[PDB]
Amino acid sequence: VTRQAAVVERRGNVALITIDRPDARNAVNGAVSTAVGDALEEAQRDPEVWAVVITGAGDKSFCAGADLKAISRGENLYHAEHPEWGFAGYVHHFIDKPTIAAVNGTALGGGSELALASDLVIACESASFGLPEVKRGLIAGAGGVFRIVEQLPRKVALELVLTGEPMTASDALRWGLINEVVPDGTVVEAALALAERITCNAPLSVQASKRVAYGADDGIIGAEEPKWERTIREFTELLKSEDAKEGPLAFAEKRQPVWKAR
Amino acid sequence: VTRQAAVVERRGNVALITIDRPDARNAVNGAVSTAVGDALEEAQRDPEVWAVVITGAGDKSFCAGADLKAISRGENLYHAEHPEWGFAGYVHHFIDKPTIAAVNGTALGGGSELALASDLVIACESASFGLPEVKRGLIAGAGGVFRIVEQLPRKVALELVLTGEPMTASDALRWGLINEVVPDGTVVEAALALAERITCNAPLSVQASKRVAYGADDGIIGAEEPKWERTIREFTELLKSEDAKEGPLAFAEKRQPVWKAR
Amino acid sequence: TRQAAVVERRGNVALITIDRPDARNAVNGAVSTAVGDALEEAQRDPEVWAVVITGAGDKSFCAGADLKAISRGENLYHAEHPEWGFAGYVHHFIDKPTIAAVNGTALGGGSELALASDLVIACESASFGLPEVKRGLIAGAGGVFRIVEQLPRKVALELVLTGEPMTASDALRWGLINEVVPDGTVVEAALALAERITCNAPLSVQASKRVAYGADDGIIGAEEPKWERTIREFTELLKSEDAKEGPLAFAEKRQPVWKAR
Ligand SMILES: [K+]
Repeated sequence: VTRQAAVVERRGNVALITIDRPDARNAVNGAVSTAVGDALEEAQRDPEVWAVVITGAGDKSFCAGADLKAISRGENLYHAEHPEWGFAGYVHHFIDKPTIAAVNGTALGGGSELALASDLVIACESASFGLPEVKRGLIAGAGGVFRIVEQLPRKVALELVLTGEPMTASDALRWGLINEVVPDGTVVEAALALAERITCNAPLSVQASKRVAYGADDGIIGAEEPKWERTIREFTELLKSEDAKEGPLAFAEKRQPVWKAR
Repeated sequence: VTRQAAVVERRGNVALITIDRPDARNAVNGAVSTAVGDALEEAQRDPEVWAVVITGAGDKSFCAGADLKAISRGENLYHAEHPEWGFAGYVHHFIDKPTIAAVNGTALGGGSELALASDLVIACESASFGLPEVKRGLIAGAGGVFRIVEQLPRKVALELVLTGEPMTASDALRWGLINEVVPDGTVVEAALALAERITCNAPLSVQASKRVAYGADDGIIGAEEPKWERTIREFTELLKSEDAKEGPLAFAEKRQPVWKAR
Repeated sequence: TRQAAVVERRGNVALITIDRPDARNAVNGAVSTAVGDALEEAQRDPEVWAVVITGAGDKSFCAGADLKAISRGENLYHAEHPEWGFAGYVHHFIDKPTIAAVNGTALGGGSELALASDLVIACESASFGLPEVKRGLIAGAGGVFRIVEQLPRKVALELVLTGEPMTASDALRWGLINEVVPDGTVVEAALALAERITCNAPLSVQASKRVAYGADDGIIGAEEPKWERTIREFTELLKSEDAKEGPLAFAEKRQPVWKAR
């Protein structure tokens, strides 16, 4: 349809990005990655933008992950100029400005990966997080596996990765994986309120603090680059497997998959 | 003395390893390390083994740590062919398959190190963890010191390390050090049920995710290698100290140790 | 004429007290020199098996850097050892375990002392935080990079980026600190924690500390680039107009007007 895949708007010193494909549960195709990647670069460049909020349209889904139809059309899913930014033009796209994921609904797979890549997270009551890629014969290749082990206690993170089972918003708050849980429908105002508790502070201070906290130098987190390389390497090999073909196919006939370990 | 030191059983796609020296509280000698190390390597090589559970015989002790009579006889406590696998053929023995410690009783010292080396942990209600070596004149030389600081909040890990005091299974659960606490006597069934929520997933996805989670390349966790070197160097220096003999002599003469800091 | 810190021995424990309660135990050159020396002495002395640090009184553990001393152009570091950093403490690894006995408010520099310590006991009315971002500055004494290691990442970044405080009770719940005790009783509590450590083999405890931090020859290799990054960022930030506006507005009890330069 003749509509923008994601929209951007200003609220004071805040750039609000809304993934706007609610019929597709806010799944990410190339159009989304273009719009979100461009929006982030613009937020980076504009000295008057002091914080960023990303959210999904509607109340059912924050981001369902990569768009399965787009994948089957063999479409490019990444920013066309900057594939190095990774999934949604977002996960490997460091900027100085603080980013807040306003999780308005289900956030499984790529959706959790967006939250993990963000600095701060507010989720609504009915939101949930997880990396169910292992149930599908792939892996969370947009940073999920190596970032979850850093953002949850190791044993709890490994349970989540290895079983592919979801975590409720309430449990994520309890673990310190997210910052706040709010009523469904209110996530954007809650995120803006959090942003305003940051944009009241000295912007160069907030931004310098963000770089120090991450160990970022010239827009690159040095310690993460080998994790990206390892992930890319593991993912590529995985795709050669028959199981990586079987897994998506089974979910596309609602039957259980038959794993061969090859 | 003449039973297999550790026993292996298949349960579906799960290999179940039981340390089987209940009379010695499942303390580890060369025979245990040989059996456990062999079983891990076989689980690695068998493409039909998709998860491993390790446990100890009976309801009193998961693992008492190093066999002290074996140590006093100057015996080799490691796997005879693979001393590099370290304590029990286990703690420095990375395999692609998810490992679950089914902690059936006390797990102080080496017992905690098996738990720390495993991917996931289920404990019985009366189980306890800790690294009491500091009370004797040595350190946790099987990876316990550097892994517990990664698996508990820093200040909480440091208290456990420096005091040598135990942590209950319920507290471990609350911190996210372990995954589940179950009634005494049911830990094996509970670990197998957890394993079933892993072996239902695509095995190559699960194993690739494990490698990415740990940053493992060709069976080595590069980041841990200098931590092992440091641990072994420190441990060696302590073995030679006067205080390292005062510790056990004081526990034998049923008095308080008088430390000399040499 | 007065002494700024008090150093004493209790059994095998060295007890250090910042003693400027009228300045809310803010750190100047005299504090850093005395605190640095005491740590070095605790390191050298084989009978010192643990260290406790506290502030006098019940209002303030440590208010941070002394703003008068700064405005007077004074040196705030140990006179011989700038490399030890804030209070002679935050970049000064020793083999002996250290316990921060947080006797009251501990924002800014005070939270950095807690973060640099091995263990922390706080009174009920204590609070932690890094409000530097509200002043046009940053927590350049290790606070930003250590807080993200010692609290869950999302929770740490909230603290860092909002500059809002955290109560003793929430710090305990997260495992940032080890114990919360009634006001006025932090020193007895810190010494009791210390006695649960000095009962253990001193060489074991100290080797365990080294392994736990990855310290070789008194240096935590992994933290050096983080120090360098912090110093580089701090240095550049001081050149901005906002870095002057922040402390000026605070001194003038008004809201700062940020220019983002
Ligand atoms: K040991």
